Amino acid sequence: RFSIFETMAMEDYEQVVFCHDKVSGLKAIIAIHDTTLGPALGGLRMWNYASDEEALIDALRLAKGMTYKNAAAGLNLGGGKAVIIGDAKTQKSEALFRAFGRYVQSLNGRYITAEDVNTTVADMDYIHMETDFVTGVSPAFGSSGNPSPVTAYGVYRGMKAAAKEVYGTDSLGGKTVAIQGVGNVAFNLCRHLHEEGAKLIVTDINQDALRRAEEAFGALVVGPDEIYSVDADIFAPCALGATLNDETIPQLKVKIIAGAANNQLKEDRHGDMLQERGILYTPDFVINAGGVINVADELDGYNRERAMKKVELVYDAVAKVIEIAKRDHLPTYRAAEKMAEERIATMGSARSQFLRRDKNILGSRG
Ligand SMILES: [Ca+2]
Ligand SMILES: [Ca+2]
Ligand SMILES: [Ca+2]
Ligand SMILES: [Ca+2]
Repeated sequence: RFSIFETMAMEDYEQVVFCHDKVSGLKAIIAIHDTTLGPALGGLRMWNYASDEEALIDALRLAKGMTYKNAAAGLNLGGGKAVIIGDAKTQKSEALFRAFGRYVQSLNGRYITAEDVNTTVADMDYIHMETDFVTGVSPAFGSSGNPSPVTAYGVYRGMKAAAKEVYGTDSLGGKTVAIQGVGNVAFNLCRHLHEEGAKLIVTDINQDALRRAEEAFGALVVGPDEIYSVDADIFAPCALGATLNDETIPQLKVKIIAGAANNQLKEDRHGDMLQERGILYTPDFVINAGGVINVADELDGYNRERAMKKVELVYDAVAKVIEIAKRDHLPTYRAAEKMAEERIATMGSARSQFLRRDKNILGSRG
């Protein structure tokens, strides 16, 4: 059934750009959903898609995702995402990333790219050779801009906010948090949680990762399949997405979900289930926004203190989604979508009077 244009119509996508270069064998999709708030910011992601169609669907899905992520995050950015089709192991060249960066320069700052999955500051520095519409590449972001602890602080602050609602106190003192995954971002969330005096049950597909964790925080290890059934107050999915589904959600003994993974929900039903089951689902794209807020900050000359003080406010953003769920009698995830759509609409109206020059987040556009 799937028709590029019927999807763009139904979902209201602005632009989808297909890019090819001969010598680099570049096949790239830049997807731009909504730019009401400003330039579309979204990671470049490289992957071995089975078909053109697989890649388009992923590009579109992830682009609309950034529209909500960025809008809710209070950022003056739209929803975009780019995607290269190929083997990240074998097909990265200079020409690949230069050619792509040229096609990013072609859109004259409607798309701003950054590192995502299977792409690195090294790749972005090739893009940077052709365009200034790339972020996470400056000396300031290079020196003291190491992103993991900032995403983590976002998630930490958002969890605090959720706890205030259900428990009546934002203290995570003597709370048990089930933590799926102990990657960089998770490891740093564990640190804030241990320092507040919280009990940590964890899992990971990696053994060295697990032992580093139990060594440093004294966390009880548990089997990948057990983590959902475990007896804890808060579940924190920080590994993969679609971890909240038909199979896992009935197991949950927790009162809050508050993790770092993108697209925790496998389907929207799973949002409404967590609802019926009386579990407060603190939505992905609100809580883990810290990552995008960090690169967005570079656009204005990077300052980690300012980034952290802006991410500190993920608490206030979560608390607003809760308020909106109660007030509009909606499930958390649909309240977060509303909050983002309310803001887009509001600023589309509040800035609809003529100025010879409107100020946007591109300082010196290049
Ligand atoms: Ca060419
Ligand atoms: Ca070719
Ligand atoms: Ca979404
Ligand atoms: Ca992220």
